[PDB]
Amino acid sequence: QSMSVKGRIYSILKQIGSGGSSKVFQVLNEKKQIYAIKYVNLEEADNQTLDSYRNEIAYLNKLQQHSDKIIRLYDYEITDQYIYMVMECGNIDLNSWLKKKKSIDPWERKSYWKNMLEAVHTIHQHGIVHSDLKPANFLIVDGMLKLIDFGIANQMQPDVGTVNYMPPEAIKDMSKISPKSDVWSLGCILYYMTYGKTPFQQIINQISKLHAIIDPNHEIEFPDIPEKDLQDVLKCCLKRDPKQRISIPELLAHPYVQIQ
Ligand SMILES: CC(C)(C)Nc1nc(Nc2ccc(C(N)=O)cc2)cc(N)c1C#N
Repeated sequence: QSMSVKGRIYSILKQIGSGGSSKVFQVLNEKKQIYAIKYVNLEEADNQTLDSYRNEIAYLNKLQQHSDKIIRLYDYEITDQYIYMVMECGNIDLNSWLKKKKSIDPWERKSYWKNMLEAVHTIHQHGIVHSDLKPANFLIVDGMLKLIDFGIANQMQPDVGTVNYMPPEAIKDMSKISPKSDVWSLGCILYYMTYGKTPFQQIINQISKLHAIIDPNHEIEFPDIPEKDLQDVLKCCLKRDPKQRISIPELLAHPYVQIQ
């Protein structure tokens, strides 16, 4: 079982993600080089849905020159029936890697954080706010994290979604979503790389989980650790108030990423 994209042929090794009317496959070209092909079935896409895919593609295609911490997009084919995107495959997504992992070499954790910062700082320079960041949005390639998608088209699962990394102001927006919203979620991803759990992962009830995320007087456990800088990045990312929340440009000058 194989497929053609802009003439080149690729044989499916296996499937690695899905969601809505799309699939991601690990495939090989004729030289047995490996890629990930995303397949979108356009059969039932509404004009809004369609336009969100076109847009996501335009920007991904564009932003590749601007950072190497953004997934490679080699080619794509778009008809009225389907889309194929030929991308870089990498090794695995960050959500999978975390679950198959007890603890993380702190040097590797700070390396991963730098990459995440860089990729999101890039999409923000072009006016894009992801607003739904999770570990699944990042790919591990040669020891580097790369951002896989921009939040514009609908989300993929590697293989129910998740509510842990969701920022406060998204929930009170019920305007209002800014770049600081991404800092909350990057915050929850680092929190989890540090303290082996997302901030509210214990509290399995869902209504209550959203309650705790907005609740100013619910407070967050910051178990004391050697890296006091790391400690301070987490506290600054996780300010429930966004005007008080650290920015990405600030985060990039924080001692946690800059010192020693
Ligand atoms: C993460 C998800 C939604 C599946 N999408 C992707 N994944 C990729 N690489 C990958 C490899 C291996 C595993 C794995 N867990 O074995 C996962 C993921 C590469 C990609 N270019 C995309 C996309 N689009």
